[PDB]
Amino acid sequence: VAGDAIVSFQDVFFTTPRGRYDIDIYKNSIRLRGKTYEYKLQHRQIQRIVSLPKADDIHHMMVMAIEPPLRQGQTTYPFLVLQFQKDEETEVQLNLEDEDYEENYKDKLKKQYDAKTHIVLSHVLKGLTDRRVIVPGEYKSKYDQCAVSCSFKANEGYLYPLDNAFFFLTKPTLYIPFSDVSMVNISRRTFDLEVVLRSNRGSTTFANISKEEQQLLEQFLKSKNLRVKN
Ligand SMILES: [Cl-]
Ligand SMILES: [Cl-]
Ligand SMILES: [Cl-]
Ligand SMILES: [Cl-]
Repeated sequence: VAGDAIVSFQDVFFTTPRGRYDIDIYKNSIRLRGKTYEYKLQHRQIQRIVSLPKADDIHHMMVMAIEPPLRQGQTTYPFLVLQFQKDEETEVQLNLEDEDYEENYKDKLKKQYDAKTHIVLSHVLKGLTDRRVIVPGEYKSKYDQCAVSCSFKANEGYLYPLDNAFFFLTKPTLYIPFSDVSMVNISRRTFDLEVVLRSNRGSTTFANISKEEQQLLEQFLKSKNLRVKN
């Protein structure tokens, strides 16, 4: 039961971990309730929240970085990836007493929402967890996209140059803050982008990015104060 939750999002599709979960949100925790696994995640465990559209024009994604990572049986998840039909909507009233709403939440939550599901979820997460929801910034690829196709290790994905980070989706998911970057290395009709980390923590290469995309990537990263050698 979840009668005690402030608000629940029922039957949400997560692509990682793969399955459908209810998301019961409380003042200091979220309970993820699946068919096989249930997990109580502290708000403190949520390091980052990213909301972005899929290349689809059908789906919207939300991504939560989790530390310590979520567990199901033996196996460990540093990122939760949730997926929504971009047009589905949610109408919901928060289960908060009026005085409790007024004392603690009047400036960061509404009592009633009626909006796209991912937008309601963003707002409730912001208000309850006090985290920023990161959205795609000024970067816009040669063909007016938020991201470029490439691979990390063998793994085909998309790299989003966000305003303050590199973000790779979806297998595996990686988030590298710019404040963790020592420098970038562009080597060669595709190119490889090496993100060298500070504190001798190594480097992460995003391989086989279209060459057409090099110049705008280079300029955006330099405008963000990163050392870009090519
Ligand atoms: Cl769905
Ligand atoms: Cl379920
Ligand atoms: Cl709680
Ligand atoms: Cl809103």
